[PDB]
Amino acid sequence: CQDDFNFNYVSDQEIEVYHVDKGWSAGWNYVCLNDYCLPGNKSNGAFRKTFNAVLGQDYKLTFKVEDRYGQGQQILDRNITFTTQVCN
Amino acid sequence: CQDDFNFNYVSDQEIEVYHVDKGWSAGWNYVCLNDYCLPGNKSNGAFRKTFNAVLGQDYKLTFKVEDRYGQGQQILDRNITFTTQVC
Amino acid sequence: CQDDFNFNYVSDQEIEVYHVDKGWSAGWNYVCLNDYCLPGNKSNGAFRKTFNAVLGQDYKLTFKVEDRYGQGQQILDRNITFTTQVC
Amino acid sequence: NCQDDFNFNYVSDQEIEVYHVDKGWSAGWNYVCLNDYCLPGNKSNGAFRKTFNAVLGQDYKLTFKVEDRYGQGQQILDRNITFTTQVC
Amino acid sequence: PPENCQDDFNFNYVSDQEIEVYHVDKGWSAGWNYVCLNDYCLPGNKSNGAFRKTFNAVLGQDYKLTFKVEDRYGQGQQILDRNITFTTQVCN
Amino acid sequence: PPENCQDDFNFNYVSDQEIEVYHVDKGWSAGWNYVCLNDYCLPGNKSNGAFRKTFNAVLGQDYKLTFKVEDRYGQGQQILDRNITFTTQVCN
Repeated sequence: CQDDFNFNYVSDQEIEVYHVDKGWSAGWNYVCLNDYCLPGNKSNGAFRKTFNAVLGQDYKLTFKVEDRYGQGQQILDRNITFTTQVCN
Repeated sequence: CQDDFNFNYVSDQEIEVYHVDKGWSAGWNYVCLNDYCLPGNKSNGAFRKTFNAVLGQDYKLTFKVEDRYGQGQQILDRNITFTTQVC
Repeated sequence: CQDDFNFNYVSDQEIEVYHVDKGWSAGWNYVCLNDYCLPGNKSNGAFRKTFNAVLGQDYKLTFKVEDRYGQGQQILDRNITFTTQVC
Repeated sequence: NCQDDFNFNYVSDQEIEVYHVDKGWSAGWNYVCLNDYCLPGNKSNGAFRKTFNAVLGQDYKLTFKVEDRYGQGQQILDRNITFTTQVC
Repeated sequence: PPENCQDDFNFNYVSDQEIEVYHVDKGWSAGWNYVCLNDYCLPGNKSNGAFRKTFNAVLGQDYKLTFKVEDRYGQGQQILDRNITFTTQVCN
Repeated sequence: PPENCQDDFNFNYVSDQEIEVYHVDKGWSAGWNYVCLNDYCLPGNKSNGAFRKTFNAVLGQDYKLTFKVEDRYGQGQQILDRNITFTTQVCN
């Protein structure tokens, strides 16, 4: 649960994917589950979005963020198994 | 020169692109200039590689790196103007 | 010149790349020359940006644009030769 | 929601047709995709179309990729939808 | 081998809920490799002449297989994709 | 045929400002193909056993070659990259 890029169980059919805000300019941002991407909501120190998912399945998490005020970007991917953890 | 992702002047026709080592597992890594990619060498706290370049031109820097033992990765891009800066 | 995706000569070493506005939500947009990308400025009915270039070379133009208010995107590419054309 | 040129039809509760109205590209090749699973589109009744397995009520990324300018260009269009019973 | 097993880029049935995706070794330097199912990618294990990994899957569904491999001794790569329907074939 | 000309994915010197990039046919369905130099891509022409296209280049400069090809009869593709230095070799 200390990882900046992580997820919360919301229900057996819903996963919240998040990335803690590390200070990027973030003119735009997308949070994605298996490359299905939506704009992240910045709340309580993290960019977050909820998706439909199936407990016990494996997923690719992606965070894509605008950086350097027009001059860059970062894309971060991590694989997870969707469990009942609640971290943030 | 405090920026973790940056470049050093090598000569009028060469640029070193680097990213300070942030602790990724880094089973592979690539440093790129305008999407021409080579494996980075880890030296003095950073992943680094040298490319042909032209002083004064603009370039896209990329750093791509394995993390989480191959369960993840990070790709970082930034645009720079190649100057005589040495960090 | 009547093509919505095109360029203007600025100097022997400068090209303006533009895409006429086709109505996208366009929360973000990038104009690119050989995958070197910058945010486009929307002016006079087109998204535009100026880049260093070399008269007579061939370039890939790219226009990347946010669409559908968070729910989509479009990426358009075209190859050109940089000439003295002004549209 | 049937006006959009980039859209889908219900085929059955387990099958979705994804399509893009033909806008005149050279289209030496084209792909229609569902969640980045891609197949060559068939041009039929003014649109490039293909059918895929899907689950009613799930969210999907639609993609249309097409050649233009005789191989001197291309376009890739993405949009997110929820799979419903609409037939357009 | 039967026709559906000839191909160097292929899959084995493991169970009704598990698929093994593999690519026979073709000689790449292969400092790194990934095997993927619907763009969920894992580092491949090389065993008995092929790079391989097992995934969750549903018999009868369609999947994109991908194999990504390092090539040219630091100077390149190859990425291969092919679509399959997950069946009970067992090949390698 | 010397070492630098052996590989199926390679280049020919055409003149001091032109490089031909090619990939020898390896059997793909190949409904479409692209040959690229530094990610500037053109449809390849198939002639004499290889997919090939010419580009502007400068002797002694380093380039990324890419070959992209349709495969599996509508069901896949392959993308190959390699880095080279442009020299006066003539191979195919």
